[PDB]
Amino acid sequence: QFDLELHELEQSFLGLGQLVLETASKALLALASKDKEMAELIINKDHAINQGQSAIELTCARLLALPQVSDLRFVISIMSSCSDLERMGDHMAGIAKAVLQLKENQLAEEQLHQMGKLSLSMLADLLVAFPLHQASKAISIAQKDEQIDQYYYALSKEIIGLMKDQESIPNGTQYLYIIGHLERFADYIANICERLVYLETGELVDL
Amino acid sequence: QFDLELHELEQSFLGLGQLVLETASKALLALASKDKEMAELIINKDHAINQGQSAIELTCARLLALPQVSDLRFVISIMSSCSDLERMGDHMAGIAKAVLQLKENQLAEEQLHQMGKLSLSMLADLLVAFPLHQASKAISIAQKDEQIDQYYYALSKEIIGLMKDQESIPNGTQYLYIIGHLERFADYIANICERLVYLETGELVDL
Ligand SMILES: [Zn+2]
Ligand SMILES: [Zn+2]
Ligand SMILES: [Zn+2]
Ligand SMILES: [Zn+2]
Ligand SMILES: [Zn+2]
Ligand SMILES: [Zn+2]
Repeated sequence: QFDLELHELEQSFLGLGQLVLETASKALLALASKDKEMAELIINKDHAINQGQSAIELTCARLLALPQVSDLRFVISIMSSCSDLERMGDHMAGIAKAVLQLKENQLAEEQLHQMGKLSLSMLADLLVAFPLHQASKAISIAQKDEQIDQYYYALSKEIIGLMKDQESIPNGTQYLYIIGHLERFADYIANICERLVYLETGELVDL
Repeated sequence: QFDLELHELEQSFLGLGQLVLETASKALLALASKDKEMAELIINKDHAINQGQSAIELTCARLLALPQVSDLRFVISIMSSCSDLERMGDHMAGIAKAVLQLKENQLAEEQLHQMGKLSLSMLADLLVAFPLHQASKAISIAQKDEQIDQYYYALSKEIIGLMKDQESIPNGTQYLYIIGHLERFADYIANICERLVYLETGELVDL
């Protein structure tokens, strides 16, 4: 009964995570296609992720009452992870906002698509890995953040570099935010990964 | 009794936050004075912040059992905020690690000191504001993050700019990390601020 309740709580959380995977996907499509209308719908739907988090937070908080070791680590992991997920969500709304500030006009792409693709697959991997409670799949996912950081710096060096080589900054500033939003998105995934290692291990360790 | 218990839970959390304010202060002093030994003690003491968080997380989780609206929002706020605090802590250990990678040799400072000073005072303000549960003091603190972002971009443009004007990157890369650690530190403070508005308001809103 309680085990069934926890399991149901896990499904609520994956539902939320699937919702943020979809909006991340939508955010990046709105960016590739310069779809300012799709960006606006993303911005307006962000509150449903906030709402979904509070619902989960609340059934977590009440579940503690209606009690032991691994189950305690579990409910704490859902509470902590659903929060990281709404912050992931906000950073996808952030990318949608930067898309509204884009002028075309000129100028910038494929590296960004790659940083985006690795961000998405990290979350999709996490969502499959999470129900397994496998520390090692979590750890391997977290490790791919090294690559996103490399994308982050390479793209930062390039974008601001695009002033001294030849002069563009309305869009530049916007692409700086975008890559910062992806870098943060991926950092939270890594945070959810560490929570997963804590769940199997009993100790939150830093990765 | 329960109200006294919550109050005591709040003091545990401020204790943790005072600990992270101290280590942030120590991190930045270790940076100003190039004290590689102080950096090492920061790195090794990070686990006590992890430990303090788990203790708080655990008395939170158990407190729900030993039950109403504002008190529910409260315990959820402590659980969520103590986590942001250990991530703040990790970013201060991160700065300490970058200090170990610094060569002197050359080259870079005062702008960084300023970004650092505003980061610290934001947390010190938050720690005083938190027991008041005043949404407005939280909101005013969160707003100062705009300035830290401005420091972040100005210092990023400058540091990487310091290759094309004249060529330095071991240290450059390290000062990029440092300013990224401060920028993240300050972002989590803003996150704790929003949790405070949610506590008075009943809704997590995005700032
Ligand atoms: Zn099922
Ligand atoms: Zn990262
Ligand atoms: Zn950590
Ligand atoms: Zn007291
Ligand atoms: Zn910031
Ligand atoms: Zn948010």
